[PDB]
Amino acid sequence: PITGLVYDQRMMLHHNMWDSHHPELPQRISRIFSRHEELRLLSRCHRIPARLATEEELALCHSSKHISIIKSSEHMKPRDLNRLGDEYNSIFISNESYTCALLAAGSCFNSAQAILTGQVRNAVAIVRPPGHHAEKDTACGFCFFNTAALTARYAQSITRESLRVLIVDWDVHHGNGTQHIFEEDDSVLYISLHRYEDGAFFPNSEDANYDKVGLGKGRGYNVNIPWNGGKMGDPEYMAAFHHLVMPIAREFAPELVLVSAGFDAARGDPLGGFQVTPEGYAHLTHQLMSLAAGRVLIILEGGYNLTSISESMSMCTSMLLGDSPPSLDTPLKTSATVSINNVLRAHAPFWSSLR
Ligand SMILES: O=C(NO)c1ccc(CN(Cc2cccnc2)S(=O)(=O)c2cc(F)c(F)c(F)c2F)cc1
Ligand SMILES: [K+]
Ligand SMILES: [K+]
Ligand SMILES: [K+]
Ligand SMILES: [Zn+2]
Repeated sequence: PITGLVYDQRMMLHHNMWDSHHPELPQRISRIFSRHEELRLLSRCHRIPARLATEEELALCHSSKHISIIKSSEHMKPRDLNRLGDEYNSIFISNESYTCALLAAGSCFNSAQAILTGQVRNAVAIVRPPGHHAEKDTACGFCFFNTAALTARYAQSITRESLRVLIVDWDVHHGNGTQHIFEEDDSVLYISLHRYEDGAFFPNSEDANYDKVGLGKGRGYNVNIPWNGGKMGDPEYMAAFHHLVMPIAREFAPELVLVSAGFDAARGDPLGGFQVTPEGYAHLTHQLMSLAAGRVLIILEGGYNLTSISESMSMCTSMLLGDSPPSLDTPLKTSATVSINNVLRAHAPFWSSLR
């Protein structure tokens, strides 16, 4: 039983020309990689090569205009990179950004292919820039192309069009691009846990509330678990997994699980304000490994405390490799119970496991 790992230092080339201390740092991925070496997890994994996504693959989720504009940034002068970046919500661009975005997606395509051909049981993708804020038509929030959404469509393209893909997004932010891309789709179940604060937390949209359940044939296939008024941590994420994430996922019966694995809900993150521990992330991984015959791909999204994300993602890989889950600790916060109950009332009509 093999675990795959994809990492390519070329993804470090994407950088902020004017602010070498911008939190979406090149060393985010090299630090996670280094911690895998230190814990001697790297030699336990099979290395899956990176590759470039093709423009035809990008078109599975993105418009030709959006592809064309990001592609043109490779040849832009600094003044134009600044002006283009400023046209988006929270985006910086360098001449290498397009290439790195292509490498992040292609890395995940190769990992999903390795899983779906039975070459590996599961895999981890240490990639940047992130993806889940990227929309069909636009970049957003450090994301150029929606790597997890593209990977789900790539998976369907090499298997069957209706392959059931579950995307669990535990990044502290709502994946607005992933929700929108699949909102009318019953073949891709999107479940997000996120800090919400009644729409005030980035990305600042009420699209992230629990009452957005999907559209058309996708009604019931979009599950938003929004947190309000609390520094959430392990007890709250475990409760959400017990009452919502796992009963829904088991009923959906996915054939592949992608994790939009941002680590900005971790203790110590400068932006998320939450306190999920590396042991917490290990237990979330271990639970998801019970789905889809173990076919799980963990895709790095956000997370900006270099030490926290390195320890947190390494613990997820340890679980993928079959290691025993570590001990967990602290009472559950009642505001989390309020959120969980709101999602139960919104989704029990669609999911008999919640009744
Ligand atoms: O992908 C992400 N996470 O993983 C992610 C995506 C976007 C950002 C951008 N931020 C907003 C933010 C703030 C608080 C909590 N969350 C996110 S920002 O950096 O703070 C920022 C603040 C500004 F006031 C501003 F003008 C910016 F241009 C800007 F970028 C962060 C992370
Ligand atoms: K999320
Ligand atoms: K929406
Ligand atoms: K959906
Ligand atoms: Zn995030």
